[PDB]
Amino acid sequence: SHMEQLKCCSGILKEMFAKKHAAYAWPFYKPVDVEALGLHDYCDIIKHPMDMSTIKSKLEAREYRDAQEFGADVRLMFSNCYKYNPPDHEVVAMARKLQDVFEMRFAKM
Ligand SMILES: Cc1[nH]c(-c2ccccc2Oc2ccc(Cl)cc2)cc1C(N)=O
Repeated sequence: SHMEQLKCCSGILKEMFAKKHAAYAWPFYKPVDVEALGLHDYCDIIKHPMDMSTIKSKLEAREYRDAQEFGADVRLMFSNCYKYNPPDHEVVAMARKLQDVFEMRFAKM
């Protein structure tokens, strides 16, 4: 059931926002501030920005037809990070730790 699936997606996102993962999830909580120093080229490289607060808003406004569409936005958020940053960047390591949480929960739902 798509409705039951989306309740599980809300549960996965709630865990990603939890204190347990806060040490590595915090760069992903809100949209990237493209006006901050070092991010002048962010909009040139990243055509579709995505963050956990936008995904939470999209869940609340019923913008995902199913778990697949929610999953696509969570993976878009990680892919933006892997695309934009150097592979040795600390933020890329954080994205990987959060993606481990997401992929495990998303697979077992
Ligand atoms: C997804 C993302 N969030 C941020 C970000 C968000 C809020 C406050 C600061 C931020 O800057 C940081 C830079 C280096 C580290 Cl280690 C962590 C975060 C940057 C990026 C990215 N460069 O991709």
